[PDB]
Amino acid sequence: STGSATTTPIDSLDDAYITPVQIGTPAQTLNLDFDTGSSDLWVFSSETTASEVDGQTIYTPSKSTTAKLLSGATWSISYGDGSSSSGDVYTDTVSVGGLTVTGQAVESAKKVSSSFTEDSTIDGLLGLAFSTLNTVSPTQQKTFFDNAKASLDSPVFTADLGYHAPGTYNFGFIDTTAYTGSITYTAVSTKQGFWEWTSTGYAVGSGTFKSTSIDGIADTGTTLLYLPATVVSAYWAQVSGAKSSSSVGGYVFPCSATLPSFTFGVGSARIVIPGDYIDFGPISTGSSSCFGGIQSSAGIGINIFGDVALKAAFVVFNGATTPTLGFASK
Ligand code: NA
Repeated sequence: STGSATTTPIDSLDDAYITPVQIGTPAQTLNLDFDTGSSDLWVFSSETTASEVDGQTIYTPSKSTTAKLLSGATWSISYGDGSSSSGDVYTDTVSVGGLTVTGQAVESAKKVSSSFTEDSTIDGLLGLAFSTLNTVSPTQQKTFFDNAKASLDSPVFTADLGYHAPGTYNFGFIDTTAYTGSITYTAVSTKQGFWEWTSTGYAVGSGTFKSTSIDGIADTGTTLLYLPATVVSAYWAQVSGAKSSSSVGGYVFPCSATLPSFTFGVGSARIVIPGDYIDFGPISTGSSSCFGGIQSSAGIGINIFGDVALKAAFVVFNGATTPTLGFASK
């Protein structure tokens, strides 16, 4: 089997991407944030505290003939940005882009933090990291990918995120029409439950490439590119008037600037992030200070190749016995 679904930015900055997911019988379609940095599939639901729902579409298990309470199971998650959610668990039929899993754990939120409530466009998350990070207790649950894997034509999914445009998540096949050149594969460590890999270095604009190992994760649920402070300082030093602002919480730059590209290495290959991809717009409405898309990972304890980096590539998440990542230009 295979599945193919379109993923659409939630706003004009590509802050996140939503993908429609069918849950239950008859189908209830929710728009979920597919997150390769976490391992819970959780949704706004009929159980969510009413004051914490503001425009999201909810899953109602009582209206699904295939829903079953997973008795005694609970979940609670805290993300890198400080947001959180928790609740109980149902199993139900979940379909993505025509690919169906029966008996998927659907984590129903009883509580969500303010950042979730305030985002009316995201109805929940579908985690695509390794199932060792799943938070369901007392019986850990599998991701949608881990449950689908054995049925897929190939044990892979691909992320093809768009810049200010829709993209695609595919399950079970490589679309050889979706990228240019060849896919360069690189080793993955699953020791922390992430798609963790080592970039071979970077360049700023037309500058020389610096060979240096940068360990980090491929995380579709993170908007920005988080790299070591040395690398980030080297990037923003090429932008006149850029500075790190403690008050704003990262590097800002004049909205009048033209940003340089940023290149990252994948083995001997190179992925070029155009400068435009690194502009996240005014810090507040009408400001001439703009927020940068490359930020320091110092204090986060890991480098994160989030959407700013991933949307410059066709990315293969190879879930074979020994997982690997693949990157292609596009
Ligand atoms: Na922000």
